[PDB]
Amino acid sequence: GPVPSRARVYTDVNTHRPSEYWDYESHVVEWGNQDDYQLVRKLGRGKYSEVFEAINITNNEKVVVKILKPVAAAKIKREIKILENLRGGPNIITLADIVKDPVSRTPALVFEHVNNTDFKQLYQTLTDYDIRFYMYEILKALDYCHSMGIMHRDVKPHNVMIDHEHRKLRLIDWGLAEFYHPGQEYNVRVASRYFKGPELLVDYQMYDYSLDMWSLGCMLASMIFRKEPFFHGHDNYDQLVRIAKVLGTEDLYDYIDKYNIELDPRFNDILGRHSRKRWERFVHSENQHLVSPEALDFLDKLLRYDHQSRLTAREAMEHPYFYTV
Ligand SMILES: O=C(O)/C=C/c1ccc(O)cc1
Repeated sequence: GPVPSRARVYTDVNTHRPSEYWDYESHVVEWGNQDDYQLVRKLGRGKYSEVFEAINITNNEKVVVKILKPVAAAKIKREIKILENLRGGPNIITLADIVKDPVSRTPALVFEHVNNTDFKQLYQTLTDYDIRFYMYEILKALDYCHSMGIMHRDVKPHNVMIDHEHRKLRLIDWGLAEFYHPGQEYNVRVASRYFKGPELLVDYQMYDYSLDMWSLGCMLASMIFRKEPFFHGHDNYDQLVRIAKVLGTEDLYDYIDKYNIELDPRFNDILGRHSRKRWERFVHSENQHLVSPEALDFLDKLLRYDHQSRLTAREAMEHPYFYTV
């Protein structure tokens, strides 16, 4: 069957640490006072939760309350443990408290407040310098969680909270985050469609932190080319076809051959034959000021089929693209 794969960085961070750090199931949750928080307005609902803008009435400070919908016991424990392990880390959303919601009866996570400006209005405004700056801020969060044995698995614009006025950035929603264990097979049903790495799209289960780097490359390509999303698939199968019309089919077949992966036969009548496109093909008069040889070289090293051949978050911070910043 498929050839096994290992991360080329932070491979053994979890195996050396004690069981308490990564075994979230055995984690004991130290509850806080639900009454300390007063719900002001609903900010959004999600697939697994409802997010509220709130006020901690002890210190009169704005907070964010994330009330978890009844989904699974294990997922909830995992999110708490990952947030507690990454608390204080560069650009990681700070878990201020864990209270039990009186209505829902499920736990409600309390976070610090970040004055985010809508990505739809923010992506249409970023300068070349800002893309670089914010990309470097995301990279700090990605290298920190990866160094700590954690892969986010849901990197997208909506999971990046930007206080553009204070030039603050937070990587949020660690609900899909998982502990990396070498050789462990994971669920390919992670991340949002447009940011799904080819490993997810081909059903390759032995993936790692490099999955976050492909997702970051998708975000980069959307920002520098002013094309939202960059790879616009109608479904999970058309998603792979979208990647293939840019990266080519030969490198896709080379990748599936390397890991001895069997592609779903449904791809035979839709995948076609595609040559790899040169990046300057997506450059035009409305995005050219955001594009540079450094931007294209950096993007080219993120958007690789082979999860093993992608830049790691630390190498990505070393890129000439970040010299200006
Ligand atoms: O961790 C999370 O899922 C949510 C954190 C968050 C913080 C500020 C917001 O405006 C929205 C969500």
